[PDB]
Amino acid sequence: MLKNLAKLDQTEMDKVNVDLAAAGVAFKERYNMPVIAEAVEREQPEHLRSWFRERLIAHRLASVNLSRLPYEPKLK
Repeated sequence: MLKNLAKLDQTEMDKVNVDLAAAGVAFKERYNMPVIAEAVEREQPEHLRSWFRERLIAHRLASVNLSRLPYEPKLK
């Protein structure tokens, strides 16, 4: 009548990709992780935030380490 397999769970396909990129460290300690990555996942992986909440990441973006958009003087 109005149904079909696959309700909605493809977003992971894009996450399963970046999943190899970062593990949720460089992104943002999140919980103030030490100079380790195996602890970032063992504790609380950032990605998991979207990899798990993918259902509706919402907000998005963070910037904790990278840090962009300085305070240039502009205008010579």
